Amino acid sequence: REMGTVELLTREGEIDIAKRIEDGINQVQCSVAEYPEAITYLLEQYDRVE
DNA sequence: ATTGAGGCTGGTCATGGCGCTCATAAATCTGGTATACTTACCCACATTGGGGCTGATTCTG
Repeated sequence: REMGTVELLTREGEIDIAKRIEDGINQVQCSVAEYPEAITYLLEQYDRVE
């Protein structure tokens, strides 16, 4: 019953949801790249690798 | 009742198979990713409790 309360998608809905996911991921990526501590941790990890 | 020897009490010198410990290594055990399209399973009794009536005392239009 709980599963059938919802209706399946189509190709257009799948494309729209994928686009929304990509947009959210891009926004999160921009927000986390806008900080310098990310670059600091990247450099520290690269130094540890080297 | 002594002093002359055997049997038996003290320690020598390694000795030798056994057991714990180190290290190698291939077999065994774990985590991980696959892109034509696949969308709702398969007997008979006795007792107590819950729900729908059934009046029967209280109030009503």
